[PDB]
Amino acid sequence: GAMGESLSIYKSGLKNDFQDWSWGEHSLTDTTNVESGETNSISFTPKAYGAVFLGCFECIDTDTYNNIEFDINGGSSGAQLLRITVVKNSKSVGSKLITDLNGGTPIEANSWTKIKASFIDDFKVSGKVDGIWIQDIKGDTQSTVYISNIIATA
Ligand code: NA
Repeated sequence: GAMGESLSIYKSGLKNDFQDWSWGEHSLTDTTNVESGETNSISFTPKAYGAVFLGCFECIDTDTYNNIEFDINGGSSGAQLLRITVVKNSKSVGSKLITDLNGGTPIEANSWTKIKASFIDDFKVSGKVDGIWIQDIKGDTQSTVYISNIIATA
């Protein structure tokens, strides 16, 4: 197939053997803010440097997928301060601010925004990736965000 490959990580539920390694307070089965055509989202109240961490040891090979993507809803406030981190060889190897990945715009409140990061361009990483995390960097409690359609893409 000439169409670029894709690998679902969360689509109304964990897919393709991805595991919930999160340490922040969150739910994988939120039904209060859900994209049309989905049934659940991941809700995450960013606080105390917690994170939603979806892992699968060496499951994302950059010889097959160039990017990690997800849809995020800023909830009541939008503009959350979050970092996206890629894990390789069981260690964090690079981070980007979500506002940066969003073209320099804080994520909009009460609406869904596509976030895309290139493994090579944004993280300078290649080879086999073990997971991705979305982490609070404020410490102080931020308004809840919702995450949906997490996918690795060629
Ligand atoms: Na909705």
